[PDB]
Amino acid sequence: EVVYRRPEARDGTRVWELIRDTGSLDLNSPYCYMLLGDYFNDTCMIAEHEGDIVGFISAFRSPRNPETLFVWQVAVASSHRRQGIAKAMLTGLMNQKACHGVRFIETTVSPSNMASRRLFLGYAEEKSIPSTVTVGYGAEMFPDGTTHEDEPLFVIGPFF
Amino acid sequence: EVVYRRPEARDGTRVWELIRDTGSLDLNSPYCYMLLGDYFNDTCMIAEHEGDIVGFISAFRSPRNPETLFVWQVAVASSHRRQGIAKAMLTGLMNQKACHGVRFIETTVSPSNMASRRLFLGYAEEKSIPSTVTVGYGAEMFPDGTTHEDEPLFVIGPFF
Ligand SMILES: CC(C)(COP(=O)(O)OP(=O)(O)OC[C@H]1O[C@@H](n2cnc3c(N)ncnc32)[C@H](O)[C@@H]1OP(=O)(O)O)[C@@H](O)C(=O)NCCC(=O)NCCS
Ligand SMILES: CC(C)(COP(=O)(O)OP(=O)(O)OC[C@H]1O[C@@H](n2cnc3c(N)ncnc32)[C@H](O)[C@@H]1OP(=O)(O)O)[C@@H](O)C(=O)NCCC(=O)NCCS
Repeated sequence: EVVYRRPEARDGTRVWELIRDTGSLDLNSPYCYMLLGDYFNDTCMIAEHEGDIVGFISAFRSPRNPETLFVWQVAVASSHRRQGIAKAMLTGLMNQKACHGVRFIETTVSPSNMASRRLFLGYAEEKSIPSTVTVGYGAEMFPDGTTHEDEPLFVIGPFF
Repeated sequence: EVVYRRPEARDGTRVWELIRDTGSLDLNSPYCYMLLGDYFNDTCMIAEHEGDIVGFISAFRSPRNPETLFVWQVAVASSHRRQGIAKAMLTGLMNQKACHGVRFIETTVSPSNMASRRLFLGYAEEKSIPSTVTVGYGAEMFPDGTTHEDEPLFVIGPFF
């Protein structure tokens, strides 16, 4: 019943609205999500249920180090959380030919974001892949006026 | 007196504030600009004057077609406009080894954005490089609630 597909530029508004409706502090412009759909969609995925976008994942292969897949946004609509949708987006993304050759997954996860931590660490555990945590982007790096949590870096791999 | 350098993740807040202060509808998250500084900085540039960020350009090499450099954001602080700063950012970006092998520059420019149109078309004219305009992202693609201009696609090249 949930379908997993690539986003397209035409999806940018509905992906933006999905992320907007999470309340995320890390919402990008609509234009950004349009561009992802046209230029990065080999490393992104949408989950849709009965026509509604219910999930999104965006990643890029690092320009300098293309064996690194950096996952920079994952979102599932609240009404559809804790049903395995993010896990299926992540697992599906990695199973495609576009991710052949990825040896590390890297992402940031705030200390309070248990859901995301378990998404990534559960994927690593499933595959018996090591994980480490380093400094990422501390709270103090963010603009004054808008409190943000620390964003430590999760490095998952090597996967081969 | 203006210095042209790569952004770093530590610059993300000041780049965000620069773009915020333009009033652009296409402002991304602070986190986005942090990521650009760590992962895309071979295809970005900052202009700084007496320690203040006064300009920014962000681009990526298209994953599917790395001979295409897509320029997705250019901003100069109002007080420093029409002094050649964007032209120097763009020209400097293309002169680096990181852009060796770029054969096309692609970007979107609204019909009313003469400044940006002249930035790009003036760069093409300087180099006697052809340019074409196609459909890009129309106004109707953007979220209801926030009126956006059409974003036609400019394709500049081949440069070789
Ligand atoms: C993170 C998020 C995408 C997870 O989506 P989801 O579809 O609900 O996740 P899943 O159901 O696939 O679960 C993934 C794992 O996390 C666990 N999990 C999920 N939500 C959890 C919660 N609230 N508490 C504890 N564990 C949780 C699951 O048990 C599963 O673990 P497993 O791999 O050991 O089985 C979702 O909570 C979300 O959108 N959060 C807001 C946006 C966000 O913070 N994104 C990440 C930063 S960009
Ligand atoms: C577009 C922008 C970056 C240009 O920066 P800038 O440093 O003022 O531009 P420059 O001084 O380098 O000028 C570039 C060219 O545009 C012309 N130009 C600049 N501003 C102009 C204006 N307001 N009207 C007409 N021509 C203008 C220049 O004469 C020059 O032309 P040339 O190449 O034929 O000599 C700036 O106007 C800006 O930040 N705009 C708001 C953000 C934006 O719209 N960005 C683009 C979309 S992401």
